[PDB]
Amino acid sequence: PTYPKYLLSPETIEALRKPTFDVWLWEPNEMLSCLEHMYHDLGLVRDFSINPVTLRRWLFCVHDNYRNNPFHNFRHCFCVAQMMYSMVWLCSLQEKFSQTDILILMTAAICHDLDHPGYNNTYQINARTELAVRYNDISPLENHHCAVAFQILAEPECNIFSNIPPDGFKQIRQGMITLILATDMARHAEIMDSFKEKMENFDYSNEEHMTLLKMILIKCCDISNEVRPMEVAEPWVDCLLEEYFMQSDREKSEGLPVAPFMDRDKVTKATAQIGFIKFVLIPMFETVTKLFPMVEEIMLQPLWESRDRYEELKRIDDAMKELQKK
Amino acid sequence: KYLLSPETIEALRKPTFDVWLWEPNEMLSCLEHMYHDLGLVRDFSINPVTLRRWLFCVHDNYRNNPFHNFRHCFCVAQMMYSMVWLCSLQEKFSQTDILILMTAAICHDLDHPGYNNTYQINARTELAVRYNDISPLENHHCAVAFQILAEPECNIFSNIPPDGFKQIRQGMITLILATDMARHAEIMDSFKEKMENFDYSNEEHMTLLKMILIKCCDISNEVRPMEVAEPWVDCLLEEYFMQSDREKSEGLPVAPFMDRDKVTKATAQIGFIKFVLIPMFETVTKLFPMVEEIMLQPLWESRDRYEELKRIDDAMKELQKK
Ligand SMILES: C[C@@H](Nc1nc2c(cnn2C2CCCC2)c(=O)[nH]1)c1ccc(Cl)cc1
Ligand SMILES: C[C@H](Nc1nc2c(cnn2C2CCCC2)c(=O)[nH]1)c1ccc(Cl)cc1
Ligand SMILES: [Mg+2]
Ligand SMILES: [Mg+2]
Ligand SMILES: [Zn+2]
Ligand SMILES: [Zn+2]
Repeated sequence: PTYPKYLLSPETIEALRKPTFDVWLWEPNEMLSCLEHMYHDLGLVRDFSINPVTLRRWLFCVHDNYRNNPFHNFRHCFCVAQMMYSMVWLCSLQEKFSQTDILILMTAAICHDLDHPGYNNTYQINARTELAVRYNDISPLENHHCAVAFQILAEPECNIFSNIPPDGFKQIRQGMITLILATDMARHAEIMDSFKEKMENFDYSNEEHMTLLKMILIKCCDISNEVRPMEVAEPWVDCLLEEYFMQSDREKSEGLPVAPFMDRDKVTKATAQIGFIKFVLIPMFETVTKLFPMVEEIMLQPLWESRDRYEELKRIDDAMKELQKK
Repeated sequence: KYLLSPETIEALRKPTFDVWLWEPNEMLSCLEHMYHDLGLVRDFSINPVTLRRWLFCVHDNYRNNPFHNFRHCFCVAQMMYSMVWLCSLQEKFSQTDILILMTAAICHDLDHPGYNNTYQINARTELAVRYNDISPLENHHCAVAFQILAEPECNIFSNIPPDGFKQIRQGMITLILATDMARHAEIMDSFKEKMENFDYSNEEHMTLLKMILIKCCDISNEVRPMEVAEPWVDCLLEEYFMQSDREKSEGLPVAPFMDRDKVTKATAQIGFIKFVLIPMFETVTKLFPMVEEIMLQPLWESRDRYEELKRIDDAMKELQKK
């Protein structure tokens, strides 16, 4: 017969390995089954004796702890994990990384924006929120995401690590913390600089080199929307701006500072994306390409096309503005 | 009692001050005096009644641990106060820096639970999970400090402009987080690097000096006269043995240095004085030579005395073996 949606077809299973996967086609249950499959498919269930039922419960609790923000929601979580999954296959990461490292990457990706409130660190700090006070202005959101991740994993019915020895858990915990804290965009230039420094002579034996690579990998997946095919990427920009404009409106309403790049009166879809693609995305992916040359064709290529497309869209926008004042 | 005599007010400026004489209310009075005396009430328009409520609230948020209690908080703040005079810190530091040093010293162990970071992390406590194994205690003390200051009737900074508040907040956070002894060798190395060519106008150099100062004050019990210092060691062991007892009956690792069956008063202090305190104050002395006679001197005497005590302890164990 026709099988229910939460039973994934073999065509989906195949497409899921690839950064072209249409993240918009699927509802929560289907995405949850996708994530479940990734853990089996990567041999993490096997190698860490993950109780398959616990794995399902864990993913449900994770889902429940993402909020319905326009951008930072469960689907974003899914995108980031699915891109990590894609990159494992694209870059043959199982040749370079231990199974513990693959587990860290994947689990960090799923958990990295848990309970995001839809207002970024600058709002937290300037508004002196409970979170900013709790974390002393030090990456309040990312600290909170990581805290919630391990609150969940401490509930015995969600503890996918229950059959891992304590030493393994400590290693996994520390790695996940490093990775989730690395997603604070305030630290972007710092982290890129450290990574570029190691790239002068990269060493897969060197644990510090590998820690930085993993930080770069999760950072890549986190902001990877523009790597996806245009029709998959475009809607995310509207989601982003909806969330960002919600924050700038609120900051105006409360007399707090407003960042120009988030201002509803100054931002267009094109200006939101151009500099971000050219100066954040492209250079980051360029450095990764040096270790994984296959990344150029699969991920740099769509970024170049998206850059050109948004640059053209800005010319059109500018000409249209000029026309109504000439 | 509530009113401090002139003798007390005077004695308060020196590291010989007998911290054990006084009850909470008099200690509160001493701390209040320090804020007036240092010019902090004047220069930051601190409301005089708010200052007293703030101190009362602070006191309320210290717990009755054997060691990490309100009197420890008083000792650290009183030693900071003493170092301001000894080292003439008001010639080197702005009043904003003095306020940061003093306020951080008062707040730096707020709501300490009586079990250190190693316990928090190994036992996967609520605090360790909240703070991701990153200096959980020190992050907590800091959070509680600004929860207190967020209460309007406790807000001694309510008349500082926002820019000033942010500067103070950042400074206090840095200093309180710097008290995590896990970072001791790191912070010492950073400071000794700057001490290669120290520069009072370099903000990065001054941040490290302030971190070293609050650190000096936090672990300064043994600088005090023997009769004042010795009882702190009993308190220390009492608190630490509590933890190692608990770690043993929960199956968690126990550090030999806190092991009730392995530790003596003397073995707890000799190594600490020799390889932690003395070297730290030696580096500080290079900036402030007056520190040598007032602070390194008692450390040398304490070291020698505990090494003598150890010989008797050892002789006693020779009479007990079988
Ligand atoms: C306007 C915004 N553009 C943008 N921001 C993006 C994207 C993906 N993730 N992010 C942000 C969301 C939180 C942080 C990364 C994206 O595709 N575009 C933007 C954000 C930061 C900078 Cl530095 C410049 C532009
Ligand atoms: C090595 C350490 N000794 C020690 N530790 C001290 C002192 C003052 N503060 N502290 C520690 C309390 C945590 C910041 C260091 C002190 O005078 N001696 C120690 C030995 C045995 C036990 Cl049981 C506990 C501590
Ligand atoms: Mg985030
Ligand atoms: Mg402390
Ligand atoms: Zn994210
Ligand atoms: Zn202390």
